[PDB]
Amino acid sequence: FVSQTLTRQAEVRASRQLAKDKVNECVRSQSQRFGFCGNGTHLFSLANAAPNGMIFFHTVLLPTAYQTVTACSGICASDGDRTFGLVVKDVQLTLFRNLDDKFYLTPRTMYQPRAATSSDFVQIEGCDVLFVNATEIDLPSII
Amino acid sequence: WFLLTNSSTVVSGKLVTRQPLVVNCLWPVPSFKEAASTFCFEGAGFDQCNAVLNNTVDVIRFNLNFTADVQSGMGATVFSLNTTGGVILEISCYNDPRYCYVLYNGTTLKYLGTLPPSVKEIAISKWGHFYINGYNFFSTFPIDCISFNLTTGASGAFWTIAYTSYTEALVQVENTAIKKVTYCNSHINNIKCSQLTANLQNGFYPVASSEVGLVNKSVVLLPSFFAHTTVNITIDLGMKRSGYGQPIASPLSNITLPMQDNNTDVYCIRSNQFSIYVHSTCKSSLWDNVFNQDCTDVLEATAVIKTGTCPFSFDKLNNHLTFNKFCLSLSPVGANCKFDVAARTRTNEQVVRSLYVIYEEGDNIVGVPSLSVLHLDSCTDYNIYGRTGVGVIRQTNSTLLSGLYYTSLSGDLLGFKNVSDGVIYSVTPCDVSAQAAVIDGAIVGAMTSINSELLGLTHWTTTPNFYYYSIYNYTVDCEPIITYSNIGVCKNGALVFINVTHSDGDVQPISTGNVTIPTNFTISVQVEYIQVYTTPVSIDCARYVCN
Amino acid sequence: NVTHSDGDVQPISTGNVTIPTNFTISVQVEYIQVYTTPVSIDCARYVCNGNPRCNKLLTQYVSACQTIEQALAMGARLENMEVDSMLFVSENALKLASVEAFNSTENLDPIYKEWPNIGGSWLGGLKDILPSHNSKRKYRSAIEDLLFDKVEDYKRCTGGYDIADLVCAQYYNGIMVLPGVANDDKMTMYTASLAGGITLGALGGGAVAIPFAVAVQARLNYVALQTDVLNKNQQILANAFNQAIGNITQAFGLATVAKVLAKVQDVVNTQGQALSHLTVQLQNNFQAISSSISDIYNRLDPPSADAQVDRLITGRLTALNAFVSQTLTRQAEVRASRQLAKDKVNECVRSQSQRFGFCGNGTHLFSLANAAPNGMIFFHTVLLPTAYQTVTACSGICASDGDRTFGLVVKDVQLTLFRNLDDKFYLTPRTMYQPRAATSSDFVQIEGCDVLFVNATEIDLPSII
Amino acid sequence: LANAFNQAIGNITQAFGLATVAKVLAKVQDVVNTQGQ
Amino acid sequence: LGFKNVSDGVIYSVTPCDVSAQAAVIDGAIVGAMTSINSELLGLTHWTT
Amino acid sequence: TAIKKVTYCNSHINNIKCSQLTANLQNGFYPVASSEVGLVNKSVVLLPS
Amino acid sequence: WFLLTNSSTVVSGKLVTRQPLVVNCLWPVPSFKEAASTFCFEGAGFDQC
Ligand SMILES: *[C@@H]1O[C@H](CO)[C@@H](O[C@@H]2O[C@H](CO)[C@@H](O[C@@H]3O[C@H](CO)[C@@H](O)[C@H](O)[C@@H]3O)[C@H](O)[C@H]2NC(C)=O)[C@H](O)[C@H]1NC(C)=O
Ligand SMILES: *[C@@H]1O[C@H](CO)[C@@H](O[C@@H]2O[C@H](CO)[C@@H](O[C@@H]3O[C@H](CO)[C@@H](O)[C@H](O)[C@@H]3O)[C@H](O)[C@H]2NC(C)=O)[C@H](O)[C@H]1NC(C)=O
Ligand SMILES: *[C@@H]1O[C@H](CO)[C@@H](O[C@@H]2O[C@H](CO)[C@@H](O)[C@H](O)[C@H]2NC(C)=O)[C@H](O)[C@H]1NC(C)=O
Ligand SMILES: *[C@@H]1O[C@H](CO)[C@@H](O[C@@H]2O[C@H](CO)[C@@H](O)[C@H](O)[C@H]2NC(C)=O)[C@H](O)[C@H]1NC(C)=O
Ligand SMILES: *[C@@H]1O[C@H](CO)[C@@H](O[C@@H]2O[C@H](CO)[C@@H](O)[C@H](O)[C@H]2NC(C)=O)[C@H](O)[C@H]1NC(C)=O
Ligand SMILES: *[C@@H]1O[C@H](CO)[C@@H](O[C@@H]2O[C@H](CO)[C@@H](O)[C@H](O)[C@H]2NC(C)=O)[C@H](O)[C@H]1NC(C)=O
Ligand SMILES: *[C@@H]1O[C@H](CO)[C@@H](O[C@@H]2O[C@H](CO)[C@@H](O)[C@H](O)[C@H]2NC(C)=O)[C@H](O)[C@H]1NC(C)=O
Ligand SMILES: *[C@@H]1O[C@H](CO)[C@@H](O[C@@H]2O[C@H](CO)[C@@H](O)[C@H](O)[C@H]2NC(C)=O)[C@H](O)[C@H]1NC(C)=O
Ligand SMILES: *[C@@H]1O[C@H](CO)[C@@H](O[C@@H]2O[C@H](CO)[C@@H](O)[C@H](O)[C@H]2NC(C)=O)[C@H](O)[C@H]1NC(C)=O
Ligand SMILES: *[C@@H]1O[C@H](CO)[C@@H](O[C@@H]2O[C@H](CO)[C@@H](O)[C@H](O)[C@H]2NC(C)=O)[C@H](O)[C@H]1NC(C)=O
Ligand SMILES: *[C@@H]1O[C@H](CO)[C@@H](O[C@@H]2O[C@H](CO)[C@@H](O)[C@H](O)[C@H]2NC(C)=O)[C@H](O)[C@H]1NC(C)=O
Ligand SMILES: *[C@@H]1O[C@H](CO)[C@@H](O[C@@H]2O[C@H](CO)[C@@H](O)[C@H](O)[C@H]2NC(C)=O)[C@H](O)[C@H]1NC(C)=O
Ligand SMILES: *[C@@H]1O[C@H](CO)[C@@H](O[C@@H]2O[C@H](CO)[C@@H](O)[C@H](O)[C@H]2NC(C)=O)[C@H](O)[C@H]1NC(C)=O
Ligand SMILES: *[C@@H]1O[C@H](CO)[C@@H](O)[C@H](O)[C@H]1NC(C)=O
Ligand SMILES: *[C@@H]1O[C@H](CO)[C@@H](O)[C@H](O)[C@H]1NC(C)=O
Ligand SMILES: *[C@@H]1O[C@H](CO)[C@@H](O)[C@H](O)[C@H]1NC(C)=O
Ligand SMILES: *[C@@H]1O[C@H](CO)[C@@H](O)[C@H](O)[C@H]1NC(C)=O
Ligand SMILES: *[C@@H]1O[C@H](CO)[C@@H](O)[C@H](O)[C@H]1NC(C)=O
Ligand SMILES: *[C@@H]1O[C@H](CO)[C@@H](O)[C@H](O)[C@H]1NC(C)=O
Ligand SMILES: *[C@@H]1O[C@H](CO)[C@@H](O)[C@H](O)[C@H]1NC(C)=O
Ligand SMILES: *[C@@H]1O[C@H](CO)[C@@H](O)[C@H](O)[C@H]1NC(C)=O
Ligand SMILES: *[C@@H]1O[C@H](CO)[C@@H](O)[C@H](O)[C@H]1NC(C)=O
Ligand SMILES: *[C@@H]1O[C@H](CO)[C@@H](O)[C@H](O)[C@H]1NC(C)=O
Ligand SMILES: *[C@@H]1O[C@H](CO)[C@@H](O)[C@H](O)[C@H]1NC(C)=O
Ligand SMILES: *[C@@H]1O[C@H](CO)[C@@H](O)[C@H](O)[C@H]1NC(C)=O
Ligand SMILES: *[C@@H]1O[C@H](CO)[C@@H](O)[C@H](O)[C@H]1NC(C)=O
Repeated sequence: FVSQTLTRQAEVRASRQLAKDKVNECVRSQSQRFGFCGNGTHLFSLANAAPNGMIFFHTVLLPTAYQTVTACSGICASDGDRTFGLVVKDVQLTLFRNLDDKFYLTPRTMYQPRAATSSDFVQIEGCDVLFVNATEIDLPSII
Repeated sequence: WFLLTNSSTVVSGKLVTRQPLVVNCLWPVPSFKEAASTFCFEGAGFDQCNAVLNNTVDVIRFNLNFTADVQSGMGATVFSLNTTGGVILEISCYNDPRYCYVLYNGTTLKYLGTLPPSVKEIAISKWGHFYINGYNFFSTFPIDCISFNLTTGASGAFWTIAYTSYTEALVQVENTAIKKVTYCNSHINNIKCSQLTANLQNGFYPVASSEVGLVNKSVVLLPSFFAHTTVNITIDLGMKRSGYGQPIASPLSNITLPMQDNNTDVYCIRSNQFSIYVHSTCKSSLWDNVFNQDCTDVLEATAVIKTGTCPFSFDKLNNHLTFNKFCLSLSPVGANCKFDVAARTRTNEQVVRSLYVIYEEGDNIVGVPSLSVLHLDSCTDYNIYGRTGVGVIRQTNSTLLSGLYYTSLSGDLLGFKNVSDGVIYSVTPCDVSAQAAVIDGAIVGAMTSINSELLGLTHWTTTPNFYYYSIYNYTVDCEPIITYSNIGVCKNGALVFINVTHSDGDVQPISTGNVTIPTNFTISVQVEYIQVYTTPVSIDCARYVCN
Repeated sequence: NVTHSDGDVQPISTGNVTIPTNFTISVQVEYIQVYTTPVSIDCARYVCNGNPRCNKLLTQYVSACQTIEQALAMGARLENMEVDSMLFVSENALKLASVEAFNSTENLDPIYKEWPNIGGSWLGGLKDILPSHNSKRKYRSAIEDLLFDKVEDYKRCTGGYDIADLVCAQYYNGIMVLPGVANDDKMTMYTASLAGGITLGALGGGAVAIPFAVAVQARLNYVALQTDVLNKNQQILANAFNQAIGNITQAFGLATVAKVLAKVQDVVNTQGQALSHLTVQLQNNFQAISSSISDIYNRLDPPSADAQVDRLITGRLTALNAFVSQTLTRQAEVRASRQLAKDKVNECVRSQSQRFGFCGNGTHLFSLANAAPNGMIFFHTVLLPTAYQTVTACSGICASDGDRTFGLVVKDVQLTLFRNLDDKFYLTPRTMYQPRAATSSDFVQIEGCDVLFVNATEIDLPSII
Repeated sequence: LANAFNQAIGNITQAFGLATVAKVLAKVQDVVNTQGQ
Repeated sequence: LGFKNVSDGVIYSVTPCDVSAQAAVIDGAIVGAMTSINSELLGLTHWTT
Repeated sequence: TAIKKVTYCNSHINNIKCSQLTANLQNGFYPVASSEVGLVNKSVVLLPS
Repeated sequence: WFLLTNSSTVVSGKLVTRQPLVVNCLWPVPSFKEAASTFCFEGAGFDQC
């Protein structure tokens, strides 16, 4: 009896650590661990008591449809005889060009676009083959 | 109604038990009627029935409030019992509270006690056991017929008499009372009894694919010379009466073995085959030990031999038990075990003598009932080179050069060789395990290895690793209720196979061409349980071990 | 001795510091168990081998069989649900997830017309990880075939065509091994889909692919923003990868490979022995004249035969209870390792983790996975530095305008500020030497200056304020 | 989002009195049964 | 646990004369105990419920 | 093979020490019997005859 | 050559067993020869090896 009891206590100790991590990362904070707080994009968690433990209610965002945009890997710009590239400073954002030919940035988790500005770009020495050529019309808003 | 027990009583809980809950006949008694009749177990009349099942009755139940209103037409006598010796016993209450006694000729044999003011049930089994409120308070000799004449008279109370038989059932008890009875009489009810559950949850349950009983016997033994001996053991029983009149079997009873080597004291099998019989002779005597009278009345006795300390029974020596040596003796010198020789009478069986056995396990000598009879392609009770069991024996086209027989890791026989031509036979079980698919309290199908009808299921289909029997009309696109792995079973018994969940896919960190960004959102709530703590138990070691 | 290393890079921006610069590829391999192989036991048949008389005695122990069967059935049910909720596929990813798909051009998006196929450079390694049609069984990778080669039907058990083998012999004793093939097939599709999705351009519809090298470059930008766009360092990483997989495939057919092989065979050996141990106990005559119930009933009359069978019944129920306890203990063990396997897929394969040291030893770039007996194999591809670049760091900049003095500090705590040979200010991430010129939006203006700050001059000011 | 949430909880509460609910109920009763036995 | 008197139907209960108890030991001495029986034990005379 | 310390099992606290094979108990809770018995009346109940 | 047993026969598997597998002498017999001799266990001739 004692051996079986001690074995189960070790088992539960491990599941307690998991319950504790779930409270601290899903309920008391906003976790950056993909897939941890349920299947989907985590929004918030609530909890209830249960016999010998607890119940977690993971509220997640579920997409029903996707928006297509035309993305750019970077922008190729020039001033006089000097050519250089501009790339997005924040690697988590997608750069795309709107119907107004203006540059926008959007996070990949939700279609929440904002106009791009100069502080969002990093200037580097060259341009890749997938870069889009900038014109005088765009330059004042991106440099 | 109460459960019948020989010892302690269950206050609450579910138990599978053998109880007289089958009703052959129910005889209700009106408020002002005399329940007077004569009942016999071995062929009841069944004329007063409220469905009637015509069979032998095991128990008669009197379900009435034996208050101070219940009177008998026989006066003091409540019951009159006709037992197997032609003997009449009476159960009677007197007012010198009503005190019940067991009587024979007019004198009292036992005092049972007074009747409690709270008696709701009396059951009399044919083996003489009397149950009051479920408890076996007293017993008599086996009963053939019970006479009774019971009435509540002017009280205007009603009651019933039930004629019942024993069966296995799952019974739910609460406060020492029956609340629910489920009979173990169907394919679904057998699962309920096995699971101690009157209401099964949806799922799969292990069952036997079939039952067996009544088979041919198959015997395979290595060839030898036919050399058969009949061994006639004669037992002369000495019977005398004791002061109470019951029989006593004398220690002076004699055992005579067949004669061997002039002397008789000892006898040995010196043949290849043999059969042993016991011939019973009875003589009676007075008290001077003069066994010159015939046995009659009660001093009638049959000589029988019991097992005693031997790893075999005397009566089974006529099967196909084998030995290298086997001797009987009337003197314990070299004996390996002994048999108990007894005088069996109408009731009591008592030991008079011991018979000593000397033996060595082996195969030179075989007992016989009067061989190599093998029954193929059918279920048989076999004895093959000393290995016994039940199964189906088939001829195979395999070849194994070495050995006589082959067994499994569990010790079971898997096959054997015919020494006359090298043919290999395989041996398989007549019945196998199967998984019954149970949905909403019914069997809708089953998983089996044998292509044979089971559990009342007649329709079937063949899948890659099993046969599936069902209620579904087999010669589906339905939702499964119960599932394991990729196998699901639908409400209508249909079997379906289950794929793996599909999704659109993960959004990748691509910013190079056309890309899709999740846009239109809703809410999904997922629920999970995690165990945090156990319920600790503190044990007092000394008290647990030493109460 | 104990392994030596150079040491961890610290968040120091105060003097001379070293930033990892010249990188190659290292591939680490690990095995995690996901599921056990469940066994369903027929209690009555195991204890009472089809004997109607033993079966009656056994009803006195009806609660013992109920507990044994319920415990095993519930364990298997819970495990089944846990696995079904873990494994899934994407139809488009699964279309791309094959060697033949990767070696073709037809599934590639037109803007990549300058690339011959998907992952051409990386194919020399991927070919042994991705599923192939020209393989054993169906749709498995070269490595999976090696693992499974190194390490079921019941219809045939009632045929009577030959003498039964070990599996049918166990079946006859009430021991059924539940199908695990489906879990093997599901795992193969699961891991293949995860790999295929790396190169899947969009989730709208259409197995439209991007190059593997393009997908890899995206992962490099998560490690550190890449500025040397004119430095085609990708061929080097691809070559190192292909060689690493070559050595791993050869090793299976490298300390990490030895560890995987040891763990995988221990899992199969444990399950085998645990169940064979159950069968040997049926030869045990628990102080009885025989271990065979049928032999007892053919030798003794019921008054004595039942006494002998009763000894076997209690002995066998005890052995059977021991089996169940061991089985349940292992299922709990595996449940814990399943959570780890699930976390590894979600954080190493399906996303870019920020947990240091989680996805192998080194700087994580990407992970691939394969199926294995009772679990899966993870291939952790990490960046391994061979040399470091020294820079002279500044803790901050001390600036002045007229009589007002103030400090400028770097807004992003993960970057090192250093001064170049041109006396210009640059910022670089500490994980890779990938410097960019500093600008005004990268600094925070604070009230004072520390003693470790560098004094700015009129030449720098226009670029940092 | 609020409406979708309210409906989801409605279905969960009803289910207790949804594969995730079935899993919770199975695990919770297994814990109490194991300790009892 | 109990029995019936066959003469009148009265039920009797049977309990242990002694039960397990938890002694509270601090710095080598018993300072109290947890018990189901309202009776002095271990030399302890004061109590609360 | 020499005696260094003897604790007698002659008190409520010393009985715990003997049971625990410990001459110096750590703070905590210990299972004990609430009482001892000895010297009692005999009670016999049998069915009438 | 076969393994010698008193009971059941092993179909497959590895076993540690005591068997007459040590060869003191091997006497081959030609296609047309009579293997006629007298053999004693307690001191064999061993002339045809
Ligand atoms: C209370 O205990 C007694 C003895 O321990 C049990 O007595 C036995 O009862 C069974 C079933 O009624 C009798 O079975 C019958 O055996 C004959 C063979 O002689 C067979 O031909 C019949 O078909 C039937 O199977 C058995 O003879 C009897 N033995 C006795 C009188 O000692 C009694 O069953 C137990 N009752 C309860 C409710 O627990
Ligand atoms: C088959 O079973 C028989 C009996 O169960 C075994 O018989 C025994 O065989 C052994 C080894 O050949 C004999 O050992 C010898 O014992 C003498 C002592 O008397 C000793 O001096 C010799 O050096 C040697 O150890 C033993 O006497 C013999 N006993 C008999 C004949 O019953 C037989 O070994 C088993 N054979 C196989 C293949 O399983
Ligand atoms: C997101 O949801 C909105 C609302 O349903 C969609 O907008 C509608 O789209 C249909 C079909 O083209 C039009 O007929 C309606 O007039 C639109 N409504 C409004 C208010 O604009 C939108 O298309 C969805 N977006 C995606 C990517 O699925
Ligand atoms: C059952 O008992 C009653 C007595 O309580 C029997 O009825 C009596 O029978 C005798 C003989 O014929 C008559 O002299 C009495 O006058 C009857 N008494 C009454 C009240 O009528 C009855 O016969 C018995 N039944 C059976 C089947 O024996
Ligand atoms: C073992 O094999 C032998 C040899 O084939 C079987 O003997 C034959 O049985 C057939 C069918 O009755 C007879 O017609 C032959 O004459 C028998 N041959 C001889 C030489 O007797 C034998 O029956 C098989 N043993 C069992 C138990 O089936
Ligand atoms: C994780 O959640 C996603 C939803 O975000 C599930 O994906 C959906 O699955 C259903 C099939 O049951 C499809 O009809 C939907 O079109 C899918 N939607 C999306 C956006 O993929 C996914 O199946 C869940 N994971 C598991 C293991 O069940
Ligand atoms: C991205 O998707 C759009 C579709 O919305 C593509 O646009 C079409 O391109 C073809 C070129 O053959 C034109 O003939 C069509 O008129 C375009 N418009 C529409 C509304 O379909 C676009 O080419 C795709 N581009 C990239 C880089 O992925
Ligand atoms: C983790 O990986 C690092 C490589 O990044 C290992 O460090 C190398 O170890 C070898 C000795 O086997 C040295 O010769 C190299 O110079 C080390 N390189 C660096 C950059 O430190 C490290 O040993 C690995 N960790 C463990 C536990 O083995
Ligand atoms: C950082 O390292 C450089 C070496 O690359 C040091 O530069 C040398 O400093 C000494 C000062 O005694 C000069 O004499 C040398 O000429 C310098 N140049 C070279 C190429 O060695 C520098 O001093 C170190 N500084 C800090 C703050 O760590
Ligand atoms: C990728 O496809 C090419 C063909 O386009 C394969 O190369 C051919 O391999 C066959 C042998 O099976 C040779 O007979 C041909 O001559 C080769 N052709 C060329 C152009 O090299 C190549 O092996 C495939 N690679 C993989 C990993 O499948
Ligand atoms: C195992 O890795 C080694 C590198 O450490 C591989 O050897 C290299 O092979 C390439 C050709 O593909 C040569 O150009 C290099 O010069 C070799 N380097 C060394 C140090 O030998 C080796 O081929 C790999 N093993 C397998 C099976 O691919
Ligand atoms: C990173 O690797 C490059 C290439 O090997 C190194 O650059 C070479 O360094 C040697 C030694 O000073 C010079 O002789 C070569 O001419 C350099 N090659 C080129 C193309 O510049 C570089 O020094 C390494 N950097 C570090 C920090 O180890
Ligand atoms: C379970 O969820 C469904 C939605 O999937 C709920 O049904 C909706 O109920 C609202 C009213 O509150 C209606 O306006 C919607 O049209 C319904 N939708 C569908 C598809 O039927 C359902 O009420 C929820 N169950 C519970 C108990 O709340
Ligand atoms: C940008 O301009 C150059 C000429 O300087 C041209 O070769 C290149 O193709 C242009 N890029 C794009 C995307 O059109
Ligand atoms: C008792 O039964 C016997 C039959 O065995 C019968 O001859 C006898 O008359 C019966 N006696 C009574 C009082 O019923
Ligand atoms: C009953 O007892 C009397 C005593 O007077 C005796 O004469 C008679 O024979 C006995 N009856 C039986 C059946 O033994
Ligand atoms: C005996 O064997 C025959 C086949 O020859 C079969 O038809 C019959 O049913 C069997 N009888 C029994 C009782 O098993
Ligand atoms: C045993 O008795 C029977 C019946 O009287 C007889 O047929 C048989 O021959 C006897 N056996 C011997 C050996 O006398
Ligand atoms: C048995 O034989 C003895 C003589 O040895 C004899 O006195 C006795 O009466 C016999 N017993 C029986 C029951 O025949
Ligand atoms: C016993 O057998 C012997 C021969 O061994 C014979 O001479 C003698 O007459 C026999 N005696 C009896 C009484 O059988
Ligand atoms: C035995 O017969 C079966 C047909 O039922 C056949 O498939 C199998 O190959 C045969 N085996 C041998 C050894 O002849
Ligand atoms: C099963 O389907 C066949 C084909 O339509 C039909 O003839 C048969 O009667 C059906 N059986 C039952 C039980 O419905
Ligand atoms: C998916 O399952 C459905 C039946 O539910 C079946 O029609 C279809 O062929 C299956 N597809 C796969 C991927 O096996
Ligand atoms: C490391 O091990 C080597 C031998 O492999 C030995 O020469 C050296 O002294 C050891 N150094 C340490 C740290 O013990
Ligand atoms: C910055 O200038 C001050 C004088 O205003 C001087 O004391 C200080 O040492 C200078 N800092 C550095 C790094 O030279
Ligand atoms: C016997 O019972 C009486 C109560 O009637 C009680 O006072 C007395 O102490 C008991 N004696 C013993 C030795 O238990």
